[PDB]
Amino acid sequence: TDPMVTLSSILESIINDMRDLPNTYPFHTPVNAKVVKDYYKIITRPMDLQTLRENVRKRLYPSREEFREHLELIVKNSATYNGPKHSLTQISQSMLDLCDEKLKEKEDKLARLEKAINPLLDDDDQVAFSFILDNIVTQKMMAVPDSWPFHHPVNKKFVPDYYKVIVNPMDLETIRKNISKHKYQSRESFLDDVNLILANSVKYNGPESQYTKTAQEIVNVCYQTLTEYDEHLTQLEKDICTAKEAALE
Ligand SMILES: [C]SC1=NC(N2[C][C]O[C][C]2[C])=[C]C(C2([S+](=[N])(=[N])=O)[C][C]2)=N1
Repeated sequence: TDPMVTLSSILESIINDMRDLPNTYPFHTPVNAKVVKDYYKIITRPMDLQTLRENVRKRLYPSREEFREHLELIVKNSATYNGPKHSLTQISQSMLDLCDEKLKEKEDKLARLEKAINPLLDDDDQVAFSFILDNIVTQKMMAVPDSWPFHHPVNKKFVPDYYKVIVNPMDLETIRKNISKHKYQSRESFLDDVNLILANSVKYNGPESQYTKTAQEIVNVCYQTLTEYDEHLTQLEKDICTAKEAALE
């Protein structure tokens, strides 16, 4: 029994339940951008239930977190385009609320499937490594003064030309989401994403901008803290690499 198949059946059943909620039809299929002519000038990451379902069938979601992140895009896009209190946004929120109810009902079964799909989710050294990285982001990097421009993805509605300049965006919330998915097995991949924040600031704001000085401070405190914990992090990375190669069945 392939655990990815079992997981995908669970996620598909949640989509069926969400589709059945009242007034949800505007979210069943992609927005038609030839009718909503300014949609892509406002929205960067379109999402809908049909695309979500086809992604499940493409086996793109190895865990509930990747699934839920795409589902939350439906709400975020509606809040941006239609408005935070618009009925469409309330409707989209009702779908996300139902998903969270179903995920909580099945949390123990989902945990077992997710660890069967990716054993590193159960590895104590991966969990400890990710916990340290998350604390560096929240306690050190997000605490840099005036670091707010880098905390969250840029909303195209408020910075309309941002993604015409920046094609590979990165922000601290996205890094935190990656940590919670245990995307990082060593400092190298983590530092690639951290440095993308700075590189994008140099490109969009310029090398001498106050925004870039803040991004430089964020990168520097990251290096400084990784150095302080270097002995511990090195042992974690070694033990993660051993566990990752033991997952060769
Ligand atoms: C001027 S408003 C703004 N500027 C931002 N940055 C990004 C870094 O370069 C400078 C400037 C373009 C970022 C944000 C976000 S937000 N969701 N509103 O759009 C909080 C994330 N707002």
